Amino acid sequence: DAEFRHDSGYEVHHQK
Repeated sequence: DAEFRHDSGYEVHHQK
């Protein structure tokens, strides 16, 4: 769970 949230967070934080 946390891993996915963190990954998605980092990813989306960058690319937008």
